[PDB]
Amino acid sequence: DEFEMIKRNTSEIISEEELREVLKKDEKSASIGFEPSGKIHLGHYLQIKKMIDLQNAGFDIIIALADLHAYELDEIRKIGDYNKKVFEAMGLKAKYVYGSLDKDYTLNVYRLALKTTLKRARRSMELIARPKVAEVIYPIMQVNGIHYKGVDVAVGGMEQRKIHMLARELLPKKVVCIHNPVLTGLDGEGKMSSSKGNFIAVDDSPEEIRAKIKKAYCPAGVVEGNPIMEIAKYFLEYPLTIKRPEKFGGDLTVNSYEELESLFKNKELHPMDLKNAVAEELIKILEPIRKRLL
Amino acid sequence: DEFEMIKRNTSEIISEEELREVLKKDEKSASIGFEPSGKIHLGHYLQIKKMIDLQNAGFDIIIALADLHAYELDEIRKIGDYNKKVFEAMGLKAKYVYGSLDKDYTLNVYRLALKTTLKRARRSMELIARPKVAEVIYPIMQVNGIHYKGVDVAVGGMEQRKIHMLARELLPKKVVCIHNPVLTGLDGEGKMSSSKGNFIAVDDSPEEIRAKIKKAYCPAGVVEGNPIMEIAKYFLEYPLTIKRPEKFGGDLTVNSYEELESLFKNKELHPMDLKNAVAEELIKILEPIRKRLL
Repeated sequence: DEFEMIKRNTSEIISEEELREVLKKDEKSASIGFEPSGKIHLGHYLQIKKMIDLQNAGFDIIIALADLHAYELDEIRKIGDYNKKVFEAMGLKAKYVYGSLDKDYTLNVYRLALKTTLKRARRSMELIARPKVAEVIYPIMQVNGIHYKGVDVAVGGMEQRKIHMLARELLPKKVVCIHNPVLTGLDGEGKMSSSKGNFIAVDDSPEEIRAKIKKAYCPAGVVEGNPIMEIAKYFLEYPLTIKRPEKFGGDLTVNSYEELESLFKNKELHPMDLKNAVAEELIKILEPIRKRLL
Repeated sequence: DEFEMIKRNTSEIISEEELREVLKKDEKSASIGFEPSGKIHLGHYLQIKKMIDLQNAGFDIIIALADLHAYELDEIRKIGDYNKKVFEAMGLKAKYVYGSLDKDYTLNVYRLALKTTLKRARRSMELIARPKVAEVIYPIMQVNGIHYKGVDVAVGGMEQRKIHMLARELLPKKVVCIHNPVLTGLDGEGKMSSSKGNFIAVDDSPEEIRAKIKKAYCPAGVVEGNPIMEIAKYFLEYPLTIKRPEKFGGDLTVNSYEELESLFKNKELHPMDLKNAVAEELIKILEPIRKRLL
């Protein structure tokens, strides 16, 4: 089912019913924005896979390259083109836009500012709510950068939701907003970030994938905040066979993450064995993508 | 003396001391911004006269035509060039600049906004300081639109004083600010306004100038908020001969406005005589300008 395919593994969909109605149009666009990253990791990949879900539903995909660090990009500029290679290599075909800031720019920005109120604008800020005028204007500038220029759907992590909630109030365009979960990093602290070695870059070698996974936070029986279980949920295909030592009961067949979840919850699956599986499966899954470097 | 000629009839000079230093420079420029106006009246003329004072001291004069009603392209630009002909007719030859909206534009505002704070921004507002986000951003946008791009001196009315003092806090280069008084309108309420019949337009006919001055607010003995006294101060030459019937004391010669101020304040000069002198002198003064109509 196309709707269910889009919903699978999302945190929320503003206007579910709205999304359905969007699906009926022949021509339909989705955007997502990524701040360019020196490394593309599983966090990025989780999103692209969602864009790919939409692509498969006949969405025209738009990827906005987000430099709002305009406060150099002769340097940022093809970290962008590189990311582009990676998204192409993950099998995503889309049209690219970047920060550019044409003449009509300040006009609509101010028009949005006419509508938002200081109380409203403050609600919209991240948690260093506490003030410079830049901090109050910024979110309206972010709302403007949303590629709503004819898109029916906008996608992003749950961390963007405050802004997304604003954009829905402010835009002449009612846009469906789609949130992906955020991956926990390997060390079990915050979100997967290309810092703390808690990331898996989609281009890591087998040796490295194994190494990083071996060190990762994975408490036995525990599923919340378990990054190895997250990787299992978001990336792997089922049924899945887990190879194991005889002292731990030999090969184990899971037909779904739900079946796997209970098996770990009851400590029928040890972390050592779960990590070993996720490593090998992940390797197989990134390997075709990694191979798109001649 | 160059400094004293500049100071004459100004309400204030930020850094009288700083202005002295500027006068010593070999090359110096000065700007003013005007909202394009259908009618050019004595309020405009008072400023233009002050720019001419600066021009005579070896300043290059720059006039910015200020369209910040961008929230049309066509209507605004030509009302401007008609104004331009009027300033030329007043004997001002200057360099003109118009509202644009650059690539660098929003970048420059935001740097300003970074530095400005909510409380400060509020202080700078008209007193519907009391709120949409546009209200808070507006001041920074005005600041940016002070063409300070390389001027030593900026000029404007006292109504602009809140923003000019903010601009002094915020701009990278300290610009000297010079403020001209606000002319009271003919009916004696607010500033001279091209409406309510309380203006004298630079191209008004003798009969019209006479009519408007005849009905103008001028209580005997009273100097504050007396628009007729103001016109006498800012526009007339002394010694000034006031024509009168012999029955009303005959012709009268006043050597300075101060002498004239005391004459009126002690009711030794009648309003009806004062209006007639201001009207008749004003006509002689404006006639050459009026006639520069192609």
